[PDB]
Amino acid sequence: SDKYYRSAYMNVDLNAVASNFKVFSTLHPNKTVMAVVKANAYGLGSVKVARHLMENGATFFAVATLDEAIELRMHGITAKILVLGVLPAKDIDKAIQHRVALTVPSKQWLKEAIKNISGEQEKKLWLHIKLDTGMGRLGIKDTNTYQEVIEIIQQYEQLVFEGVFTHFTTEQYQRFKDMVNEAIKPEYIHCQNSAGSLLMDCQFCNAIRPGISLYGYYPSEYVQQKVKVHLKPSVQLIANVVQTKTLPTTIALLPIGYADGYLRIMQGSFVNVNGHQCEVIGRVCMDQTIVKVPDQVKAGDSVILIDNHRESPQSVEVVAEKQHTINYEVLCNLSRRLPRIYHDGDQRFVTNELLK
Amino acid sequence: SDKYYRSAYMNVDLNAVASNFKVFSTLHPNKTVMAVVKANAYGLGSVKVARHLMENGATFFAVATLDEAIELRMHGITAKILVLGVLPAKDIDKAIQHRVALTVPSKQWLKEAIKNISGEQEKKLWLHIKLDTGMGRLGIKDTNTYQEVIEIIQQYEQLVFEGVFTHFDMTTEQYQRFKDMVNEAIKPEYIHCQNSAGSLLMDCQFCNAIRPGISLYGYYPSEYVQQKVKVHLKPSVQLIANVVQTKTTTIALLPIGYADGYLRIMQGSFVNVNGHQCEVIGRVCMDQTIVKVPDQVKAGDSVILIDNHRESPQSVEVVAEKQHTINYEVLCNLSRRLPRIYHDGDQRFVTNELLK
Ligand SMILES: *Cc1c(COP(=O)(O)O)cnc(C)c1O
Ligand SMILES: *Cc1c(COP(=O)(O)O)cnc(C)c1O
Repeated sequence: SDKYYRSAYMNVDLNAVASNFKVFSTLHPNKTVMAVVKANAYGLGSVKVARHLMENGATFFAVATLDEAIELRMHGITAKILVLGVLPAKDIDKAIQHRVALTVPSKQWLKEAIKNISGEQEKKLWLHIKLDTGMGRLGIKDTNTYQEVIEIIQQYEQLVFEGVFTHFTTEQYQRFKDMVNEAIKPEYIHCQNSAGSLLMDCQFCNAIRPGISLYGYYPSEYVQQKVKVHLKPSVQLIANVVQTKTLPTTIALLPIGYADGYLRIMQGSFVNVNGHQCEVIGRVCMDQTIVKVPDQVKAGDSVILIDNHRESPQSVEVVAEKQHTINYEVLCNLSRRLPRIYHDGDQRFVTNELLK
Repeated sequence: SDKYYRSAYMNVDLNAVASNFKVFSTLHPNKTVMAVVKANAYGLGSVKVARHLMENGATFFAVATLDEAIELRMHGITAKILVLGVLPAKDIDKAIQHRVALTVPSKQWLKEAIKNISGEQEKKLWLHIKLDTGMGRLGIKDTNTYQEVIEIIQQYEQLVFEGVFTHFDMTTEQYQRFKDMVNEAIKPEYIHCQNSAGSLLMDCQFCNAIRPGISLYGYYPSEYVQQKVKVHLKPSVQLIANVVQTKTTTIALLPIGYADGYLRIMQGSFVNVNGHQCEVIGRVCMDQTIVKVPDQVKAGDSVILIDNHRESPQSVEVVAEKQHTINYEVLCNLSRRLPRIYHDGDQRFVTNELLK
């Protein structure tokens, strides 16, 4: 769709994303798969990912913020959408207006949300209650308070107790069941992320929340080792040589740098130039990376910096190890400046945020 | 202008940027100040920054890529624009069509570019030749090739040899090398070698344009430059979030995380919660950050993560030290998900990429 004018880009394999989504629905054929497309689908492009997943049966998405929900709605996503973070109470009408479900983290928040609803928006307010079941970050910890909140919701016909959830293990899961069994059960009961949806069946819940594994990565090497399914990595990060120089070794200049999310710490990494592992030398610049190459490498040759294979020296996890971080952040680092080139069979289309 | 629905954002002070720009033109009254707004003006937002700079006399911008240049043209920018990186030769008509000047890094590139020009685009191709004066990076290192490239340009009425440039005891040799190469051929209209450091520290009688980048935004390229200069620079960026929930030692939850550019390494940093220095504890998550806070801290309290002062424990340089990187990268890391709230006098307007 969009044009692009620099030879540096991500390939995003939508067939891989659909195939990983199908792993989850195949393994839990009686659960709603709430696809987590927060943070711009972990760097891949939430609008195009969410649209593709809807074309592959997805009916419920989760995002981190209301902006992320609205962005989906504005681009024709009609699926159910849950915001996982805490909406500012003043913005309540906007969530009601765009048919966006919200997370209830506390009784205080719910009381404030109610006070901010005017008569202007009159559609249902869909609510999922977040229980803190030990972990200790966002959510309601006491059963009594859980009951109070349900009672407040039932007071208002505009408010819907659509769901209840938590986030992680065995003891915590038991705590979740104990809290939830102390009250009427809502339509959606969910506690599993990617790891949970791969490791545990959890028959008590009727919906799951796979995030990173939809895009083809395990949340940890333990999960990768423990669970004997196959995920398809969806991302390649590619750049073409723009100039070669001899300075007894040839070097190649790539039009990509830390402003694209190829961080300075990548210096000393190896990248893939037509089959050859080539070291990244000298400082990674804002817009340029230098690679030590064999003498036959010329301007126009493609370089794989991130490859769509788990067992690869350019894999996301190896990139994460170089960055002293986790695969999640490597992907989130990839910046707006990179066109995303979506592959769906032999169909190819491009998002380029700079020309929107 | 734009609305936003999460209490995390950047304040961008356009008055500070205009003031820093004025520092450069005051230091160099006889030089064109080619304001570098590449990489979305180092995270500030290239459109809003370039528009503001044009309103304050700026007539020439430099960007990294043609996409960045067309982005400016699409938003009313009429100034000259130079692309500093290497355009794919097949896209040459697009640069010509949009009156964007291009960098010549090599003879080979130039011949490829000329081949791709359509008989039907007949506006000028404005060219700046990049010289490699000792860095062994982008551009022409040999005087004979430089002359050969000029002579090729002279053969085509459609092409203009508009400029020649390079990029920097180390730098004394390079400067002499630049003067020597340029003196061996006809001089073009624009001669330029100085970045922010070069512009703050050197005269360069020979050049007639400068290319300040990071210092336009209020940051020194190094402590050494900060110490040696007699000017003041005004930092232009704050990074702010509000507490969304507190839990009892009181902890505070912030709606910002590593997907926003506040990377996992920020764990153990201190932030400013209404005047109190407070430690980032536990893991920094994709969308959420946990801070140890005084008992009096409540939902809604504002927190400075990056402050607009050089001598602050939340300064961009301190943040860079925590990230084991440089100030440039800290800025570049700040993701599309954060609204930019522009300040210009008492005027305030918001850019929110997700709702664009
Ligand atoms: C991010 C998130 C998920 C998804 O986690 P992954 O490890 O990426 O699968 C699930 N639930 C909540 C509440 C989240 O915030
Ligand atoms: C980025 C850049 C500059 C400006 O560098 P700063 O240190 O940010 O001033 C100057 N010239 C070229 C070619 C650049 O790429």
